Amino acid sequence: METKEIFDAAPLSVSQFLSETGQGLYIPPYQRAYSWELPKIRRLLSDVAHGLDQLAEFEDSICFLGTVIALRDINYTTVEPKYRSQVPSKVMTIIDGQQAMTTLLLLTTVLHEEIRVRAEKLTRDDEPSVWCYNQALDVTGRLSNCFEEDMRYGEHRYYPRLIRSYYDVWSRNKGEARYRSPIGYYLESYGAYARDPDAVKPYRHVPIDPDKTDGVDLEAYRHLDRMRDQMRSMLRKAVGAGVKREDDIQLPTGTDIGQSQNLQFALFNSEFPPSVVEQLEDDAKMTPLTRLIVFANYLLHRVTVAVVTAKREDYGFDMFEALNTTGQPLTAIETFKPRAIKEEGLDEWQESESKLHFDVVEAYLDREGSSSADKRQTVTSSVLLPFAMFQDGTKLTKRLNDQRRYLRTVFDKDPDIVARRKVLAGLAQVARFYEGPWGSPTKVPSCDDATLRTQAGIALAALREGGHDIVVGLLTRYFAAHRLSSPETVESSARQFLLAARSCAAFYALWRGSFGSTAGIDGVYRSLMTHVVEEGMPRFARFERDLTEVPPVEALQSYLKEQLRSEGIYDKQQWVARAAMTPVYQHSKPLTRLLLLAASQNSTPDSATPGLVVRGKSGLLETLELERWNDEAFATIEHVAPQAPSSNGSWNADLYEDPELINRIGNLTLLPAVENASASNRAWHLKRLMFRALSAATVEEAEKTLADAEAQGLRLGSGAGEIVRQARYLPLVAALAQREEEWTAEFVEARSQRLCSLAWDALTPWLGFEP
Amino acid sequence: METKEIFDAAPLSVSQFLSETGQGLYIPPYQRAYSWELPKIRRLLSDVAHGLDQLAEFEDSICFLGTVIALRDINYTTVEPKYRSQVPSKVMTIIDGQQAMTTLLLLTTVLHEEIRVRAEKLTRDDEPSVWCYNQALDVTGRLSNCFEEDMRYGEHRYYPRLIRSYYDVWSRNKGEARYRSPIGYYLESYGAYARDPDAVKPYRHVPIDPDKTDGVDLEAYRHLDRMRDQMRSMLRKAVGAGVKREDDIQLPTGTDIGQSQNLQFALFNSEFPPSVVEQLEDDAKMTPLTRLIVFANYLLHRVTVAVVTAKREDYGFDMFEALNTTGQPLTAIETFKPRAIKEEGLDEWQESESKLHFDVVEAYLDREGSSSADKRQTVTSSVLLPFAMFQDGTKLTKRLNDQRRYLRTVFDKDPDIVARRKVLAGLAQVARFYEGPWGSPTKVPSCDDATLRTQAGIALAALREGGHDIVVGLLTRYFAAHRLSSPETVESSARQFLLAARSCAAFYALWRGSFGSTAGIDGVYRSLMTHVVEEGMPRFARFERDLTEVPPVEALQSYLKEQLRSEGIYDKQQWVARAAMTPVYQHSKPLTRLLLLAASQNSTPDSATPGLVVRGKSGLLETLELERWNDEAFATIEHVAPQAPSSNGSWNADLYEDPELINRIGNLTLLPAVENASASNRAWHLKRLMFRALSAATVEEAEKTLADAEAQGLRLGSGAGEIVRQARYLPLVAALAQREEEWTAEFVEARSQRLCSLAWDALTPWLGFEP
Amino acid sequence: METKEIFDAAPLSVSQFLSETGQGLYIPPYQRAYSWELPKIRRLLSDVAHGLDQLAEFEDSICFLGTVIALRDINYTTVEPKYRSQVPSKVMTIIDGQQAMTTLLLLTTVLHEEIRVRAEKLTRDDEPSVWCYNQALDVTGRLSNCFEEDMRYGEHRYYPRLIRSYYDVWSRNKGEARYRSPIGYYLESYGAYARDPDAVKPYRHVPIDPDKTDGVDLEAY
Repeated sequence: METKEIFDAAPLSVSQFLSETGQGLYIPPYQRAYSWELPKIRRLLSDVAHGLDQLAEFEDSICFLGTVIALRDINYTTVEPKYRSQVPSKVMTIIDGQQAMTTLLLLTTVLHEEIRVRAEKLTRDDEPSVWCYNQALDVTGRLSNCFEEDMRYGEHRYYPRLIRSYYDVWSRNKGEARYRSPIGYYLESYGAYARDPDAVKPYRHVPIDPDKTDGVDLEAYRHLDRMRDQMRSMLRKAVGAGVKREDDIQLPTGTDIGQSQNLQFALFNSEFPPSVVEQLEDDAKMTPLTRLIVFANYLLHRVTVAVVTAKREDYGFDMFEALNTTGQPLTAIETFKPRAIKEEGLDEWQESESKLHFDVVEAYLDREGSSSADKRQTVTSSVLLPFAMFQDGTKLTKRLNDQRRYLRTVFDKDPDIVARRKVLAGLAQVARFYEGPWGSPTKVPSCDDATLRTQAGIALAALREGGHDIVVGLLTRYFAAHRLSSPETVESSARQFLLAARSCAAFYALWRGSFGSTAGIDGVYRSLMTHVVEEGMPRFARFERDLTEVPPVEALQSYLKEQLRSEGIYDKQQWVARAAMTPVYQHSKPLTRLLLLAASQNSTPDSATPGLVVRGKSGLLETLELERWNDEAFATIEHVAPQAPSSNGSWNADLYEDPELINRIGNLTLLPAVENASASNRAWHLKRLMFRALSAATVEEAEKTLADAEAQGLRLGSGAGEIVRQARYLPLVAALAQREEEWTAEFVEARSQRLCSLAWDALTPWLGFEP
Repeated sequence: METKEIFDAAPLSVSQFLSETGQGLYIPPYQRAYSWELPKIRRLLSDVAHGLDQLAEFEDSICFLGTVIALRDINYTTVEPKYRSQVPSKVMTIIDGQQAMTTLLLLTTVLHEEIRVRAEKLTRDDEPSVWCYNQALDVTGRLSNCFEEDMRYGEHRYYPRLIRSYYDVWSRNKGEARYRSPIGYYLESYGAYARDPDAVKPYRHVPIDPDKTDGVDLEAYRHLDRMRDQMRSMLRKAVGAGVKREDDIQLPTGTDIGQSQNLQFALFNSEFPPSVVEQLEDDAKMTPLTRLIVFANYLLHRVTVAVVTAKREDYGFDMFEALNTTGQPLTAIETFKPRAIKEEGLDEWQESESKLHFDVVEAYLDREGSSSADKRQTVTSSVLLPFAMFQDGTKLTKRLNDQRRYLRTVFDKDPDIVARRKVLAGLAQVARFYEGPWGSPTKVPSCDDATLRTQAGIALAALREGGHDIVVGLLTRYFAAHRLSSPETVESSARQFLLAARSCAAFYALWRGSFGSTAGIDGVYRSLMTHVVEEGMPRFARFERDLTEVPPVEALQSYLKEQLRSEGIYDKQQWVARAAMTPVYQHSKPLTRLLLLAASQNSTPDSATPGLVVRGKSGLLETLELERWNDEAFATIEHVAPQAPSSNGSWNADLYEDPELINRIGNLTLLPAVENASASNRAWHLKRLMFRALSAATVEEAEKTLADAEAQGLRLGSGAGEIVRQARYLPLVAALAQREEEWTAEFVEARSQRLCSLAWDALTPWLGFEP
Repeated sequence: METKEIFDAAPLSVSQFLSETGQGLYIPPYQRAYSWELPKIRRLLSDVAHGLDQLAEFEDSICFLGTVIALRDINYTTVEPKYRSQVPSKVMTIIDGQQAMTTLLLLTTVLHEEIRVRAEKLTRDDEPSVWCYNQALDVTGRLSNCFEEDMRYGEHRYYPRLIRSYYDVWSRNKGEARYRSPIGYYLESYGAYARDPDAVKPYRHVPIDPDKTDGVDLEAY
């Protein structure tokens, strides 16, 4: 008695864990039911998908999957409704991980379904096609004995794994056998479906309680069933179409597989026959299935869980406790500091560039982290992905090992010094960038061009609010060059940077203006940072090379435009066509602010059409100024027609057959003061008056219309907010007080058309338009 | 590649982990410095001490200590400034647990220190004495080769364990060996002290940097040095004096050890010689040693750490991550539901007494827990310690295994059912007490005596604020009988209960009033729930028995009084002597509220001495009503003489010779409206005026004195808060406005004396005083 | 119960085998006496010498020594006249191999003797010579904790390894400790010589029965 067993750990692939010939995984009777909301599931699939994708590169990288701590219940004292007659020969009552475990088994069930049915759609006379048929069969069987295990006799001849006590008893005889838990039921019913002779139809599922089983919540069954089916969908959508939405689950492609030898050996113990690397090179009708098979094999043999087996139940609990108190793993920066202490040069570094740089990074991390520990890591990620754009041009992930690995890779490229401490200077400049124009954008840099300063200042403050960190690469890349240049070429830098800022705002506004989403833009900027620019002169995002240098000022503009062609559309007609019909308030409200501010650039109320607006005053009151983003003069996105009219205060239902109408530009303006809090809103008459208040060019009409609207009750809430003697010029709201008629739907169409045309006119000079 | 090592875990006693003959534990160069603040150290020691204490009971209970994950650095690739000639033959660069480890080594250092020098004070001529010296010798050496290790030649012939990289190189040669980290330095110098012949003094310690080593913080050495010396002091204060403060670290006593066969077998592989159990039974100069020796021997052989070993470093980090994802260990109530599902009677329970009870308990936990997870266990403790008082009479600890154990122990005594499901009715009733009079005390029970209701209501609302949960047993015990009674004996029950509440408030009011602390009270109430009361009629806290029955109504009072004797003092004279001189505001502020509301019970401003108060109005305005605790009429504790007077606003330093003066009754009253928030305070004149304001019995003295004090400025902060036409009677503030003279210390003593006498008068009838 | 331990095998070097911080190797009482006539000893030594010679060439070649099968006597049911007060904490009654083990301990004893005494003839002032003294020192001790083990108090403070039942009781106390078997007595006496200060004379050996011990044959001795 000292280590007298107590406990017992080993690593196992999901295949060797799940498919052990005489085993049952048993959910003991104090566990909650299945929880994991889909986000955890997606992190799950995407971790294994990343492990596999990184297996092509690193031939030994093994991906982990957590721990399961379980009781090797030897005298079956924990299987609480049991038929000892024939309980399985090794039951493992699962103390923790039982959730991950449930998820896994289901994942196998979906993988089995797909690989089977896609494998039957296979033309078995192609030589490669038959290979892919054979290989599918293989994985099919190997997923088969992964979730069920063939006891040899009886009805209910097959046992699941995972079971829950109380609902579900393992047995193979004809009475007496239940599988009524969510996971128990699911595994039974899938398993029986798989054994349908004459099957090959995809899996339906007939959820339970034909008239019974309220020993669980009925809500639990709903959840588990839904989880399984949504992984089924996730995976299905991961090899199929081309919509390729940002998350999804990226597993390597037909060409990827086809050309990675190491992936081939480590998952099929052999090199592919050449006819298959050919058929794969261009997906060719069998590659979705083959991608599903590669992913399935990786899941079997290369995702490994840590299995901790105690012999007594109480030791198991004490173990659970002892492993819940296990320290605070460190950011990839911390675990990487050594590897540059150990290049400067020996250990004698304290007045040595890298220290300074690192001190910078470290300052930022302690400043903006500190508060907790995963806040510290969320900050380290914020300074690490933009850098991965910057000093290399690759999309870094939010998983620890990746930040560790990429940082190793990049630091150990230019194996010298002066080069390596430039690599560190990158990170430093990035943290300082986040301190300058992103803390309070008003610093930007210096330079004259006093319109440029507050114009790129609006660009930044709008890029910050509402995501678009994909840009923080580029801009830091440029923000670097303003501090790295022969004291003469400060002013050149200051301009390039400022223009870049402005151009990235515009392309932001356009790209999300027309489409509904950050659709490609991240990947488009990624291509921008990799693509060859002007023969061999440079590369877009400082890539080795030399920090000060590269690219120019403007190759951004032309490339971004060249892409605004393609699947972008950039003719004001085509563009305003797309953008007039996209709910901008539904997306980012800061996008809609930028767009409204760009559509009211030195603008004036239109007379020919009452309620539109037109330009032409060169410098009336130019709004694309950072002092006017924050300008809480006019700083509220007010819908003309409200989103909520639950009993219809009146209004025109023209506007609501299509619920995206209420959310286009033509339905919004920038209203000072009140939103929906102090004094605001009503139905389109009180709204007309409210706009009519804020538009008068004399107080011998401001006081007058303040009183005009107090009859119906303009002083709503008390006695009107900051509403007595308001000056202030608001061109959109003017020609909105000038429209009587009514709030027709056609009018929002023409209005959003008008505003988009104006904003496009106002901004497209920011990419310097001629394409 | 499937289990290709990846990792490799085992359990080891701290002795087998630390003192393996060729091993060196290495703190790699990215670990933080030594963190562990003293709360965590105290948890560590009490964890092991609890382990020992529970080994006496259960001869097999093995105690854990967490995990250490380390890289078995095989080619010394992580020993970052090294001399391979003689790096140790196995290094274990610790990826996680290194802080746990640092503490562990320090602990061995102190246990070795104490056992060394105390064993020298042994008269070795005495048989038991020599057994003890020998036993000391054994553990001494076995701790020694625990922290350092004998390489066999050269200066620096001895190697530490734990080392930190960069600072510290293991070697044995004469230049070249450094141990300059905090721990490196500590283990070196401590061991050097241990190897001093002609020593046997206790260890002084000379912290580092005779003029150097400023690659670290200088605070690092400070924290660690201090932490060691305080584990030293902790243990010293665990076997030495008799102060026995609430925390300390409880390890078993000479007799405890002396009589537990299992403790001796399991730590000394043999039964003690009887001459030793004899000398031990009554400490006798040698028992502190043997308690320290037994503590160290349990630490050595029965604390077991989980050791996880990777061969690659990145496998180590990925493992660490995979173990930071380790579930949410469950409340002892969850893990106990099964074992009462399986006595009711079989699995057919859904309409079967116990279900009811659990539903109660579960509901309460789900209601007020919920929000988080450690809130859920905190709430499960709040219902389990008082339950442990009710159905048994024991102090449960807040630790998981103890709750599990006690729940199993208690539930399985009377092995029947109706005995057991009564045991469960216990828990349910504790939850319901938490739902009746503790959620809002205004429920109380039914009954007439409508004065009992608000009197016991202030009792409860006063016991709740300011801790004093030790009572929750008793009262629940009673609250059950009010809900379980032959429909006639409801009003009897209802009365017992209400009076019970009052009594506990009174005893509470008294006990912390006279003492400075809840010194005995916990033990006193535990004594009551165990003490035999009236032969074999019942037992004070339902102990098996039968829920409705027991105890009486009033044995509470008699026992509480009988103990108010002993080390209590209860003669009005003696009690006011103690209580006049205990700064009650320093202790629990609800204690001062209870005392002032009892001291102003229909109280009247005293004329004979300007500023005291005297009683006698039987029903003037009686304050001991739950309606008057919340009564934010008079609900602000105002010090007459302020706690803040850093430069003396003027005031009298007579009161500040003793910092406990400012916080006695005689400097406090109950003030309405403002504390120090709206309009408040100043120097003793303005304070006089403020008291004179609220005491006006006419409006033509209310307004007149409102303006009087605005001359000096009563409207402080803006213009006097809720201060215009205030009726409201506060007898204390009048005779505080009736003292001119000055605010002397002699007067504060007299005033606190008077108030204390009065409150004692008001309350001691709540225990039905005659003793 | 299918592999429920039954058995348990591993390789260990003679160092990590012999010098386990808390182990005692016990010759159970049905084993014959020490037999190995000198040719078997000579093979033992030439095997270890050959393995070492073949280590220069093949940097990985590891040399074996046969097998020991032993019972991890956990409740000390086989240590036949025992003082449980202080039996070693882990005994291993050798079921097979006890003769190879007898030889091995004897081998360490003579290697310790030679390296010790030749290292004292070292002029400790010569760089290599001091390199070589230290190195002797290292090995010397690392062979000591190989054959005996320092329980930490009493007379008969040191425990052998290997012991035979009936003859020989591990204890560290002053009555009550016997070592009278051939090997028990040898390792005891050798250990004593080793720990002699002021020695560094080669080992004589003053064999048993100052008047006693015909509980074995005297020929075995």
